Amino acid sequence: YYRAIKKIKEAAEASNRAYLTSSKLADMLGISQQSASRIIIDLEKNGYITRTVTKRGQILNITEKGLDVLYTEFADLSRILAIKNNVVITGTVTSGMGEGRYYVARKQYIIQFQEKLGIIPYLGTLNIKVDQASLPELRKIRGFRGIHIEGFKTEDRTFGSVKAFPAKIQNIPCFVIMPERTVYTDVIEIISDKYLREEINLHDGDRVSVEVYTE
Amino acid sequence: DQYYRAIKKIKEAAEASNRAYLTSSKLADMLGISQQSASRIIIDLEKNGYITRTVTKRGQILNITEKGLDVLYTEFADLSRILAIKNNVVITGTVTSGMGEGRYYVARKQYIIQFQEKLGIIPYLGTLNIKVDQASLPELRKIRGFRGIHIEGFKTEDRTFGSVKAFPAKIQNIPCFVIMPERTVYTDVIEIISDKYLREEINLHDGDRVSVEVYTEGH
DNA sequence: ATTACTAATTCACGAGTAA
DNA sequence: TTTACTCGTGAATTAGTAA
Ligand SMILES: Nc1ccn([C@@H]2O[C@H](COP(=O)(O)OP(=O)(O)OP(=O)(O)O)[C@@H](O)[C@H]2O)c(=O)n1
Ligand SMILES: Nc1ccn([C@@H]2O[C@H](COP(=O)(O)OP(=O)(O)OP(=O)(O)O)[C@@H](O)[C@H]2O)c(=O)n1
Ligand code: NA
Ligand code: NA
Repeated sequence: YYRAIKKIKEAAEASNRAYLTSSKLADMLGISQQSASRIIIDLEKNGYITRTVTKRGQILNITEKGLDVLYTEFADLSRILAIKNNVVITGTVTSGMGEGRYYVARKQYIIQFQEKLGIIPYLGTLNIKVDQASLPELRKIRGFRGIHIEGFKTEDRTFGSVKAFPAKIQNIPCFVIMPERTVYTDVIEIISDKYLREEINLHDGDRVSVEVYTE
Repeated sequence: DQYYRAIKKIKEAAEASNRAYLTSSKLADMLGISQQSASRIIIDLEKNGYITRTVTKRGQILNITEKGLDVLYTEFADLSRILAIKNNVVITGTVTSGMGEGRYYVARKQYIIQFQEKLGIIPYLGTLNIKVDQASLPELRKIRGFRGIHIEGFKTEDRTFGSVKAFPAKIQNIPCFVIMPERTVYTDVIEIISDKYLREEINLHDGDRVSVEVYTEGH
């Protein structure tokens, strides 16, 4: 489905919507009209686009899952060709229930954070709600593999594999952690051996910049 | 796209070396296909110039060619363009002298008119040759995947002159352009044009190492 | 115009196997 | 073990249409 999503995004230009016909997509791809029509139907069925289709053609909306196909390909090639592509994300500090402390305190995560990232972290995650204008940079980071943290099973629940990226928030070293199975939210989570709210005097609502190292 | 996927996987296995020791069934496992299909893909990649091989009863040594890498860098450049990810380039290399033929090519009226309209310059008649350092060859390949500024080719009673792509560039803070044929030629020599005579503008001697910044978007 | 169904066709895939 | 051939099968694609 990669080539068709690539061409729909190219047609969508700046935005993530394109007004197209199956014939236009077909000739963009070097395939028959009938195949392009089928490809559009399958992309919608599998959640890569949403669409409105009439006898006047189609409005195709690339979803976050559709875009992730392209950003994942870009990250694959960046990694395989050793092309540097670090990222800056800006967002705002938020608070929650204490979910991050529950996760980070798991013994099976802690051992891996030390073995793979070299830290014993503060038990928690600093949540950052990414600004709308930084969403393309969030999509780019989510494309990359980062440092693999193996998931595990306990008696109460199952914990998925996560990926870690070396990062800096106001020049404080830290790591962005996200599930390897991507879920499209605007919230990123940061761990560090420093308690970041104290280290850099953060409050809910403060805007911060996070540099993320994808290599 | 199946060739793209196979080239990508072979490069993934090869990493920086551009060489991967593989059996066809090992590549098949990597691609999720049959041993036979992978052996057929390997032969077709060879037939089409994407790899060269040493083949024995033990396995294969698969060498990705410049053309094979161009497939991957062209796909990278496509995504960089479509996703609007800024991916300019810094090249290092050494100044060389040639046979003095760049002067002839740049002086073709049909190019000159396009250099003036599209690049805003009447070039000095010649090209500054830079032999790119071995360490900068991956970045040279990155540049070649991008489209640059299209310069249309043309026909005379003599010969055909091929289309050219130009990239805005800077050499030691001097604005210039890198120009290369659109029908990609896998050479380690890049060619710079400018309205300035660069030998005098920045006292360039043969063998001098220089850094060239090449803009693959905008500019 | 279109979309997109069904049927024809083709050509890609992998089984079997020789060397 | 390999590489890599032939060839039967069917999944993928296109053509012919209907709406
Ligand atoms: N390296 C870290 C990790 C966490 N925190 C902060 O420490 C607290 C505890 O983290 P957590 O348990 O994750 O709390 P919340 O983020 O509020 O909860 P949630 O994950 O539910 O959003 C939070 O105030 C969080 O911002 C921090 O300052 N530095
Ligand atoms: N903007 C430019 C263009 C070219 N040159 C120099 O102008 C001379 C003539 O260029 P050219 O005819 O292209 O000669 P070579 O580069 O030596 O020959 P060739 O292109 O065949 O390799 C060369 O010394 C070249 O380095 C320069 O300094 N400034
Ligand atoms: Na948290
Ligand atoms: Na020259």
